[PDB]
Amino acid sequence: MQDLEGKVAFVTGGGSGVALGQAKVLAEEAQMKVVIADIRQDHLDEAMGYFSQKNVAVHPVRLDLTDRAAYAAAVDEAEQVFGPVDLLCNTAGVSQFGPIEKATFDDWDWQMDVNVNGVINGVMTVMPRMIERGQGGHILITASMSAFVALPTTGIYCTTKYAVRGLAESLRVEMPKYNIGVSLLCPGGEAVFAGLKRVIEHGFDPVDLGRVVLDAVRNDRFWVLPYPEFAEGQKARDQEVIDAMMSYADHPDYARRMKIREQMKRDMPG
Amino acid sequence: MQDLEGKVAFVTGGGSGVALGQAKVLAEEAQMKVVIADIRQDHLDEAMGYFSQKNVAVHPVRLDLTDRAAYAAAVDEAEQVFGPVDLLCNTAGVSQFGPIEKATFDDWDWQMDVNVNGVINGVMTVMPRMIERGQGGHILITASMSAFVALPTTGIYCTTKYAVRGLAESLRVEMPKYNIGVSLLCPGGEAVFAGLKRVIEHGFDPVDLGRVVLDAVRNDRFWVLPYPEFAEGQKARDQEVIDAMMSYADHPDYARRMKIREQMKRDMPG
Repeated sequence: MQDLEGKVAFVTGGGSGVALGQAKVLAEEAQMKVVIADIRQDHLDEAMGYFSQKNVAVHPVRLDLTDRAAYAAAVDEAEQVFGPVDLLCNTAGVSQFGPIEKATFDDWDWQMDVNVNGVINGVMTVMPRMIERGQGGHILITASMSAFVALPTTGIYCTTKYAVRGLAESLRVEMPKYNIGVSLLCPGGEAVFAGLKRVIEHGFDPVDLGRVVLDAVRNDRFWVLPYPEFAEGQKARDQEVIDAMMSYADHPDYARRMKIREQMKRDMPG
Repeated sequence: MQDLEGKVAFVTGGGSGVALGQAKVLAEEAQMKVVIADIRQDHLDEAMGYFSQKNVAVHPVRLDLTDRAAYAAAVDEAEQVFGPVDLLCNTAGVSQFGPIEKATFDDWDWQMDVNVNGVINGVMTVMPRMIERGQGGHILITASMSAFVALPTTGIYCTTKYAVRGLAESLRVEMPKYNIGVSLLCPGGEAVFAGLKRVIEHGFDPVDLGRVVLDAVRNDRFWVLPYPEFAEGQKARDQEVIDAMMSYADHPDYARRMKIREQMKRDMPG
C-alpha cells in the first residue's frame, strides 16, 4: 500500500508491547492517523502520554476485541474521528503456557477468544467496509513463529497461531481482487530452535519490528518472517511432510491416479 | 499402538462418511470395541443397521461434540460399556464455503465450534484419562489438506483445519512421554491443486481411507498424507517461506545475531 501519509490505521493491542511499537512507527514515521485499540485503559493512558509529546494524530479507544458489538462501535468511532480504515493491524494477543494435560477449558477459551476470535472479529468488521468503499486497503495479522513450530507447554498458544496463519493465507487468496493487501508477521519472542529464539528475543525491539512491518505494508509483502536462522530448521520440518507424502508413492493407488491424469493430459485442451 | 484387538476406540462423527469408514475398519478388521459418537440419531441408526449384520462390538452414543458436559458423559458411558478409551478418533467435521467477505458470525461460530472446539473437547476429555491410567493410548485428528492449502471460498474451513493441525503438532511434542501416539490425517476431498484434488475425490473410499488410518495407528505414524501428488506443489509453498526468511539474510541484524552465537559456540560447553 502506497502513500500512507494521512491514511488511517487501526491497531489492536496498541497500548503496549509489539502493537504499540507498530502504532509508534505508523504514527510518527509513516505519518498515518492511528487509532490504538486496547482493553486496558491504563495502557491507553500510558501510550497517549508518549504520543502527547510527538507530532502525531493518535486516537485511543478502549475495546475488548472479543466483543463484536463494541468492535463495530469502535470502528465507527475511528471513521468519525479520522475516516475509513485503510490499514488494519490485528496484533493483540495473549499467552499462558503449561502442560497440555493440565490446561483448563477456561485456559482454552480465553486464549482462543483473544488470539483467534479477536482477529476474526476485526477482519469481519473492517474488511467488508474496505470492499464496499472500493479504495483498497491492507490487513496485517500478527501471529508468531509458533504458527510453524510446536513447543513443549505452548499447546494452546500454538493452536491459536496456526489458526490465524490459516486465516491470513485465506485472506491472501481472496483480497487481491479488491486491491486489499495482506501481511502475516511471525515474531519469535530441536533444543536449537529455543536457542535461536532466545538470541532474537534479546535483540527484539518493538519499534524495530514496527519498521519491519512498515516496510512489508509499503511493499505488500505477505510472509514477514525476518529470521533467516529458522530456515534450515524449517526445511527439516518441511521435508518431513514431503517425505510423508512421498512415502505413499510406491503404493499402487498413486500409480492409478498417475495414469488417469496422463490420459486426461491427452484427450483434452490444456 | 499394538494389539488393537479388544481395545476401545471412540470415533466422532461415526454415523456417516469418513468417520463411519474409520469405525467399520476398526470394528471389523482390527476387532476393536468401537463407540461411534454422532449428533444425528438417524445416522447412528443407519450405522447400527450395518453393524447389526457383522461380527462386531459397536456401541452408539448420540453426542453433540460442542457440549463439554455431554462429552464427558459420553466417554463415561464408553467406559461403562466397554472400558477406558485406547484410541480417540477426532474425525467429525463440517463445512460451508463462500466468499470470505460474505461470511456471517454464525457461519464462523458453527464451523469453529465443531471443527476446532469439538476436537479440543475430545482431547481434553479423554487424554487426561489416558495419562491417569498409565497404559498409553493413541489420538487421531482428522484435519484436511486445507491445513496446508488455502483456496477460494474455503476461508473459514481452512482456518479451522490449520487450527487442529497446530493442536496435533502440539500433542505430538508432549504425548510420547506418556506413551500416547498421535496421528494427523489430512484427506483431500494453483488451478492444478484442485485438479489433483478432483482425481483423489473420485477414488476416495471411506473404508480405504479407514485402512490408511489403521495402518498409521499400528505403526504410530504422525503425518498421514497419502497423496504424493501434492509434494511438488507443497515444495513450492514451502520454498516461499524459506525464501522469505532468507530475504532478510543480507540485512545486518542477522549478521549480528550470527556473531553472537559463533561466540557462544566458543566460550561454552556444547
